Amino acid sequence: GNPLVYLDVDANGKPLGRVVLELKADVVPKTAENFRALCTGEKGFGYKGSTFHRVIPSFMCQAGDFTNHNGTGGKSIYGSRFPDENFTLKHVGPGVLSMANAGPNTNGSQFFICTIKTDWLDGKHVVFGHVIEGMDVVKKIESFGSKSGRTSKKIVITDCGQLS
Ligand SMILES: *[Se]c1ccccc1C(=O)Nc1ccccc1
Repeated sequence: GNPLVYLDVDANGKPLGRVVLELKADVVPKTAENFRALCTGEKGFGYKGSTFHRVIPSFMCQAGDFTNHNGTGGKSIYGSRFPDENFTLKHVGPGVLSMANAGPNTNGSQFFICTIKTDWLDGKHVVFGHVIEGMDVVKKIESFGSKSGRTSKKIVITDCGQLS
C-alpha cells in the first residue's frame, strides 16, 4: 500500500484544514519514504512546525525547508541531498507533488504542490505523489501567495503524519 500522509495547515494561526497526499512508493520508493518519514518526524526532524515559504498563485505552493524556513535549507532522511530516483511520473496537472531541487541530484526535503501541466518540468523534477483530499486547502494557501512568492500570512504545517 502506498502511504497516505497529511499536512494540517494554518494561516496566521487560523486553521485552513488538511491536505492528504498519496506517496507513490510503488514508483519512487526512496523519494516516497523520505517524505513519509519527514511527515511522521520519526528520524527526529521533519515538517512539523515548518512553513510554506513560497507561494505563487496559478502555479505552485512550495514548502519543506524546515531548517532555514526560506528556500535555502532542508535535508533528507538519507543525508543532505539524494539522487533523482526517476522521472516516470509527470507534471500532469493540479495536485501533483514534486521535489524541489537546485539541479540534477539535489533532492532534499523541499517540495512543491504543482497546479500546472508542463512538459518543461518533466525530466527535471521528481514527481512522487498527488493530492487525494484538500485541494480546496491548497487553493486557500494559494490565495495568500503573490507574484514574487512572498506570502501575506505565515502559512504553517502545524501537524503532519501518516494515515496509512
Ligand atoms: Se508547478 C512546479 C513544479 C515543480 C517545480 C517548480 C514548479 C513551478 O511552478 N515553479 C515556478 C512557477 C512559477 C514561478 C516561479 C516558479
